[PDB]
Amino acid sequence: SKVAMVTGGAQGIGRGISEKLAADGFDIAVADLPQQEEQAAETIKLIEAADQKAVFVGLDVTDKANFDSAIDEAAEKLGGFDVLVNNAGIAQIKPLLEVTEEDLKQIYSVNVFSVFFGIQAASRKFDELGVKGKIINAASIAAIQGFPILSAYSTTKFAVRGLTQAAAQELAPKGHTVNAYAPGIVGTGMWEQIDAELSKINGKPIGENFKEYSSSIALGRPSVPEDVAGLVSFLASENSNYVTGQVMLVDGGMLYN
Amino acid sequence: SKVAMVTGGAQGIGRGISEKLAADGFDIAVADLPQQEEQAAETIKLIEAADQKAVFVGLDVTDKANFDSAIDEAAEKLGGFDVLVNNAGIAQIKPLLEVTEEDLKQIYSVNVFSVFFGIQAASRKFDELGVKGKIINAASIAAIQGFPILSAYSTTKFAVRGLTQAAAQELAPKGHTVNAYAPGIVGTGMWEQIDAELSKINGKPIGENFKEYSSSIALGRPSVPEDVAGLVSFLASENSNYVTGQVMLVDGGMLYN
Amino acid sequence: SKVAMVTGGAQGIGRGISEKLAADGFDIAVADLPQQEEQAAETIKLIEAADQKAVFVGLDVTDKANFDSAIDEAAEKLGGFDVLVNNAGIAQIKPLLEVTEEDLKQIYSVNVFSVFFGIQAASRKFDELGVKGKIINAASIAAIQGFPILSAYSTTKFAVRGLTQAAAQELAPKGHTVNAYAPGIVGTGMWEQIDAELSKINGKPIGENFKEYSSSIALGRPSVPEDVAGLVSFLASENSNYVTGQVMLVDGGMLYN
Amino acid sequence: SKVAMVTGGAQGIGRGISEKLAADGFDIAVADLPQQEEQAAETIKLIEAADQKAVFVGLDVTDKANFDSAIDEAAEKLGGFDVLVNNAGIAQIKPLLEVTEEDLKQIYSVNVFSVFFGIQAASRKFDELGVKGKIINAASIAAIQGFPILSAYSTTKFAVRGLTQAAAQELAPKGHTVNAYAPGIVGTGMWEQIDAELSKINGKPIGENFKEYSSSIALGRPSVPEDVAGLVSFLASENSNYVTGQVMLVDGGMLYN
Ligand SMILES: NC(=O)c1ccc[n+]([C@@H]2O[C@H](COP(=O)([O-])OP(=O)(O)OC[C@H]3O[C@@H](n4cnc5c(N)ncnc54)[C@H](O)[C@@H]3O)[C@@H](O)[C@H]2O)c1
Ligand SMILES: NC(=O)c1ccc[n+]([C@@H]2O[C@H](COP(=O)([O-])OP(=O)(O)OC[C@H]3O[C@@H](n4cnc5c(N)ncnc54)[C@H](O)[C@@H]3O)[C@@H](O)[C@H]2O)c1
Ligand SMILES: NC(=O)c1ccc[n+]([C@@H]2O[C@H](COP(=O)([O-])OP(=O)(O)OC[C@H]3O[C@@H](n4cnc5c(N)ncnc54)[C@H](O)[C@@H]3O)[C@@H](O)[C@H]2O)c1
Ligand SMILES: NC(=O)c1ccc[n+]([C@@H]2O[C@H](COP(=O)([O-])OP(=O)(O)OC[C@H]3O[C@@H](n4cnc5c(N)ncnc54)[C@H](O)[C@@H]3O)[C@@H](O)[C@H]2O)c1
Ligand SMILES: [Mg+2]
Ligand SMILES: [Mg+2]
Repeated sequence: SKVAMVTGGAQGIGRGISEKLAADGFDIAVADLPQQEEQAAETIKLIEAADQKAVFVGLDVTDKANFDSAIDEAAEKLGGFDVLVNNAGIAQIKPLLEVTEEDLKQIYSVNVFSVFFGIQAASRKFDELGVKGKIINAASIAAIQGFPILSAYSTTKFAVRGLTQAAAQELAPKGHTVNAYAPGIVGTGMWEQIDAELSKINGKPIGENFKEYSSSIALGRPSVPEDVAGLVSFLASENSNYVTGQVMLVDGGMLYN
Repeated sequence: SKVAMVTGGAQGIGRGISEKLAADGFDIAVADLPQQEEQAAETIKLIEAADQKAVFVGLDVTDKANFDSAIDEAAEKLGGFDVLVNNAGIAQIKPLLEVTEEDLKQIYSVNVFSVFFGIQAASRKFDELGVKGKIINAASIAAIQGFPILSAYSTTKFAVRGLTQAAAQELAPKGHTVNAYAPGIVGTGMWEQIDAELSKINGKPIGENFKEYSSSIALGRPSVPEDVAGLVSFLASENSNYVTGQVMLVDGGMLYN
Repeated sequence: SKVAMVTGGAQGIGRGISEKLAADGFDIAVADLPQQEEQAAETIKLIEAADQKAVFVGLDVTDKANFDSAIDEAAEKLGGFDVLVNNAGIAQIKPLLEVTEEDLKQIYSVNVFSVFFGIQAASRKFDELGVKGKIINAASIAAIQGFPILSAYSTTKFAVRGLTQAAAQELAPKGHTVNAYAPGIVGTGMWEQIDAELSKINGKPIGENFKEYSSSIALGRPSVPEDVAGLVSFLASENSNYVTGQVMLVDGGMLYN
Repeated sequence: SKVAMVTGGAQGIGRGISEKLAADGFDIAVADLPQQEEQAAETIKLIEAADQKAVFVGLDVTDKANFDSAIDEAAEKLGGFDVLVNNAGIAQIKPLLEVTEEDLKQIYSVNVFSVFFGIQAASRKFDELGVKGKIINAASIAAIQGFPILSAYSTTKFAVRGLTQAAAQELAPKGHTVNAYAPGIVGTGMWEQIDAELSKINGKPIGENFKEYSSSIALGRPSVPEDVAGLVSFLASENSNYVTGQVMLVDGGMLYN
């Protein structure tokens, strides 16, 4: 089977992607923080229910060395490495005038620097194994339009968008492709947090902010990991071999770029 | 089963899309100009070889009435109608200052008005059958960045881009999605034509223009109908359900949007 | 004195642009439909009040020959021709499924073919006069994001967007630049018509659709011609000499591209 | 007289902007590294030659505390504060696979974090003075399309693009606007550096990389500070009052977005 690593695969969009890629015939390397291993258990169970090989790989994407060994371990255990999905990331909700250098340093490390490290490690591995790989990064609608109150987060996603473009161009001659998926409003822990932090600011009751930000989706429904998985499935398959440097929206109809 | 109509399916990108969707398990209605029914023989041959039902449908996409009946016929012959691919289209190569009103009327009818007609007929057929359909339009890199000497063509593709966004939002409540594919340099009959005409204009030898316009492709190789077929496969599949109003580039890396 | 022709200058944005460019030192050729001369009386008044020459020129931008004669007349009566603002245009409001071929031919003629003709005529005159000119087209937020119910209109603006790009690249070697302005919701006769047609569709009282569509403008206020004139002033000035092929948003904060 | 602070105004585009704004009627605060004071003496001369007041303010934009005191000092010395131009920035030239965390921390601090700091300090001063202000950020064509070998730098500019959008929406209620200028290839000390570094990488002789990258400019020639100052002049004037959250390209025709 082909091998793909999904960072942040312990839960949310990461888990959904892992389950889907497994159904597509990929053996999966579920990479996420070491403390998230128990949480990853379910993700692992889903991969194995799809009749594929799964292994958890402890990783803090903010650390290059850890990312390099994380990918070596994954390739070793699964006997290959063909796709890297840089899904791991965090969100920050805070008025622009309140953002601190501390906030910035932290979110750029987890959301941007990590992608540089994952791209570099994926590249080394691909070449080492003598194969053409696929790198898939998690952008967002916030990478296409900056969102108020989520300025720090938005800027890191824009950075990911720009990185996807530059990296795809530098790795293209080697035959590797780099694309990104941009989901809309996905009811995961990230939004329970966003909605919770928004509530503390505007006073709207819990869950209410989620509904308002969701009221604009053309298809009239908030998203679930499966929706995002569908696009990532394409980005990992052979059908996307001629697509590179793009950031594709899977937002049910929110932005049209 | 699932039924899809591919206009301009008698050759080039249209044929490849028909063959791809056939492999995906779609019964195909190859819609093209009556004059191309013979040229379309091979296409129907490629479809039946993938063990799917294929029927030719005489259609001049510029004629609304013909498009309405064309879809009625396809839905009656194949027993259903789930996907429409507005692929039929033409190219014009001419310096801006030389473009005539007749050039404009001609190209806008085939490249733009036709997509409106197709979108309307498809939407009505989806509703009659009680199906949530997928409409896929043929955009192009020229729909993202206007190209000199191909201004008329570029403008129609930009129109398709805008139409794709507008139609997606308008048809979302019925559950229908509208997306587009934007290929780069695809070595089909259309580019033989483009290279030939550009040759007469700038004087460069035959084939040289084709190479010239291809020297920017990150992946380092021009495109074939198969490359585009890959994206359309995703757009016609269930994996793209939460994607709408988007114009996705399959250009090997030329524009990044 | 520097000379600028403003098509559709009898009222709305065209009138605002005329008055502004006059204030900037331009003599203005107010080009509009013959029956609009009386209406243009105010535009001309506003222009002459800035110690500048103003002349009404009968022009139906949908006719190539008339555009040529109009620019010739403007150049001869004002003694030069430095800037052409392709502002004339119309709006159509109608569900996508109701859009007829007649509607399409009409709106594309007025909003798109007209711009080709305008660009061609302006380019000729510039060269004839041995000067480098500025062509400024009227785009719209609808050229950046298609709007439902105004699908035909949106597609024409996207076409204008593409035309601006293609033309800028094609005319650059001659030193001419082609840019466009993209206003948001401006209270003119065009929005009176849009609001009125929307009202017929959703039953909202007159003025409410305008208010609703304007409720999300970041700067918290609908637009007036003067706002747009601000950008066009830049685009007609020496300050924009190194800007070309761009579609610039002056929408108070609606779309960000 | 109105007051504007131009960071990195000791030379290059910053100097060009300071001179232009001075010419438009603004008193200028030239903010740059203390070591650049002597260098800035040239900028100060160009400003005073316009019969406008000028002062140098020692500022390392990466230091938030320093940025707050610099704006205080600026507003106090010039008796006002209406415009802030976040122009200070650096470039890095290095293959993606070689980018280090040290490079990233470095370039993001100077190119992105500083902008957050400037916006915050500007906003606070604007409100303190009870005025509506304009914030203008230095983006780049690299903020619109990521460039190979300039990945780190590109990603920072994309972040600035996102920041400009998010800040615009967040500060709009107060009446402040935030926009950005995106220069193309400007022959300043920065490109001297980029060319020199590119030279060591691809072996091309000195100066050839500058020409190579410039070859594609529609208007046929590289840019000078004044080309950029033209757009900034618009961005600092009342003509841009209804424009916000935009990143406008002044690249002579390289990217069209
Ligand atoms: N939820 C949404 O609506 C939405 C919209 C757009 C984009 N995204 C993006 O999709 C991705 C997944 O988001 P989600 O909703 O599933 O989030 P989530 O919080 O549910 O899951 C994120 C996972 O990332 C892991 N992680 C965090 N920091 C890490 C680090 N330093 N090293 C390794 N693993 C780390 C977490 O342990 C967690 O399992 C993110 O990049 C997010 O920005 C989400
Ligand atoms: N070839 C490329 O490099 C390229 C790049 C981008 C986009 N496209 C788009 O993809 C589509 C297919 O292009 P292609 O290369 O396969 O072209 P092609 O010339 O090989 O095929 C075009 C098909 O369109 C049919 N057709 C033309 N006018 C028609 C009409 N009025 N009614 C019905 N059928 C009609 C023709 O019979 C023909 O089979 C077009 O819309 C084109 O704009 C092509
Ligand atoms: N009103 C808005 O909110 C808005 C937003 C974006 C873009 N625009 C664009 O700005 C431009 C001006 O719009 P407006 O609000 O001032 O409209 P308007 O209806 O107030 O003015 C349009 C002018 O165009 C002239 N005109 C129409 N058809 C013509 C033809 N065939 N030949 C010559 N002149 C013709 C009319 O006589 C009229 O004076 C249009 O291109 C429009 O699409 C308007
Ligand atoms: N040169 C180009 O072609 C080009 C194209 C697009 C965008 N830009 C952008 O325009 C801006 C100006 O570039 P340039 O060509 O004038 O560069 P430059 O090197 O000529 O000038 C940059 C100035 O920034 C100052 N500076 C650097 N770090 C600083 C810090 N931490 N604190 C305070 N001041 C600091 C320097 O002292 C210097 O005077 C940058 O943001 C750059 O990214 C340049
Ligand atoms: Mg697929
Ligand atoms: Mg100006």
